[PDB]
Amino acid sequence: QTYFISGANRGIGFSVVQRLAAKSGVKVIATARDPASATALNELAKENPQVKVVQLDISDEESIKKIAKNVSQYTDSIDVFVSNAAIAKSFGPLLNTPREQWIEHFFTNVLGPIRLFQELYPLIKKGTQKKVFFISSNAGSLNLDFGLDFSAFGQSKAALNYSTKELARQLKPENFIVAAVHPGVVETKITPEESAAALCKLFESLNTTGKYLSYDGTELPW
Amino acid sequence: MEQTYFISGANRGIGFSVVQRLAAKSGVKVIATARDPASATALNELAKENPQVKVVQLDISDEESIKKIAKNVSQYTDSIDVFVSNAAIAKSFGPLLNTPREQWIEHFFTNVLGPIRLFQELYPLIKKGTQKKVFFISSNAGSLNLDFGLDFSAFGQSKAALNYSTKELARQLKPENFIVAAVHPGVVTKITPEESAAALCKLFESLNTTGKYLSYDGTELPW
Ligand SMILES: NC(=O)C1=CN([C@@H]2O[C@H](COP(=O)(O)OP(=O)(O)OC[C@H]3O[C@@H](n4cnc5c(N)ncnc54)[C@H](OP(=O)(O)O)[C@@H]3O)[C@@H](O)[C@H]2O)C=CC1
Ligand SMILES: NC(=O)C1=CN([C@@H]2O[C@H](COP(=O)(O)OP(=O)(O)OC[C@H]3O[C@@H](n4cnc5c(N)ncnc54)[C@H](OP(=O)(O)O)[C@@H]3O)[C@@H](O)[C@H]2O)C=CC1
Repeated sequence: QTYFISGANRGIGFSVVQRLAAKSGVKVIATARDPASATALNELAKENPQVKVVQLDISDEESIKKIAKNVSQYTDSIDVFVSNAAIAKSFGPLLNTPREQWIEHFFTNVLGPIRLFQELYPLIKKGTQKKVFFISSNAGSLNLDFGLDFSAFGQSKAALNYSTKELARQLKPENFIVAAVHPGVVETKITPEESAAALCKLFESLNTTGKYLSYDGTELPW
Repeated sequence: MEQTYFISGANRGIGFSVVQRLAAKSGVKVIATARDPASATALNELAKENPQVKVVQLDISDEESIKKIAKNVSQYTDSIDVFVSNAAIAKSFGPLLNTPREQWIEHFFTNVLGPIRLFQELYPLIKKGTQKKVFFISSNAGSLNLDFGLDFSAFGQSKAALNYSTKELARQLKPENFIVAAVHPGVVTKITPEESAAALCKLFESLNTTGKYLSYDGTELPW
């Protein structure tokens, strides 16, 4: 079973790859913007050569244009796709959010994942599990009130949520399992190791498409 | 008792019908925008007959046009009572795998960033007015909780993103007594733009509560 994970160099992404590298019969395509600086992940891949380290910047269309061939070097298929790489840089009031923050969150957090999926769709189509996870945020819900504003961050997660919902409908006949997942705050904060563990078991047990899920397996409103 | 309205995309469609409807009311000044005012025949004709209609250039896809809207509107008015972000595009429908990069980008810049930047530039003028009413012309296709059995692709995504930011804005400007709404103007099941405009103008007049997602008939939609 081939897993693909964007942003595997640090955070939850690293913790998810750490966990898969201990699981027998798991090939892992792990991405980093800058693999030669990805010390922890390059070490992970040397001690566990089933872990393949590939370049991806999801903000960079030229990098996304290369991801299908970069993945194609190591596998004929993807079972479980995880769009994890993302940014969270702008919060607070709309009047105080400049153009560049709106633009950056759209390109990195919405366009990136849509283009990434478009490029890797043929490889996912040939796999067995056809499981597709976009790492989202509960802040992206149009129906939760945290007593906070999330500015471009929140808008970006809501935009990708909208398209994830549509993708779930569109791919249901091809028996794809498409989910948006809040990995927790790494609300009580959790360790990347804890988010990873919960995410892993969610990834294995999820059998229906079109869900918006917290890491604990409970549903969120869109 | 004189009210100023700002309507973007006033050269045709709902915007034109809204400006046409406001032009008939006494004591209402209208700042009406067009991408290309020289070719805005019907709107220019309306402005010739009714001097309370001022026509100004605005391209909401264009940061350079948006950077000028505040100073240009200020030649015609010291305040805006009712702001209506109507100018937008609807060019991208159907499945995610068939929607190329440029359609996602165009709907982001035109339908999300444009309205947000336009509001930022015009806020001071709206702050200075009495009604403090802020309308974003959205779509029921932007809802995260409606199913129409249609794919809305970059159009729907853009309406959901603008919806997300509208709801936040309503929270931020509640202590300044702003009324902020996202409004579905109808499908122009279909109605005419003059029917939409009649319903929309009644809605803009009566709404006295912020943070609503409404249809033209004044019923609420789920976000
Ligand atoms: N943490 C939380 O509480 C919650 C967060 N989330 C999501 O969880 C995700 C997990 O991120 P996490 O690693 O834990 O935290 P960080 O944001 O600290 O790290 C983000 C990851 O994304 C990568 N990344 C950033 N920009 C790009 C880019 N342009 N191209 C490619 N990769 C990029 C980073 O690489 P690099 O090291 O080079 O910067 C890194 O792997 C978040 O990215 C977010 O969308 C959602 C809800 C809850
Ligand atoms: N009517 C419906 O059934 C539905 C429509 N809506 C909303 O309805 C509103 C009005 O629709 P309708 O009256 O039929 O519009 P039309 O389709 O007839 O025209 C759209 C308007 O937007 C203007 N516009 C487009 N791009 C720009 C730009 N870059 N800068 C400035 N103005 C621009 C147009 O100008 P130009 O002539 O130069 O193109 C025109 O005034 C829109 O906000 C739309 O999102 C929402 C969903 C459902």
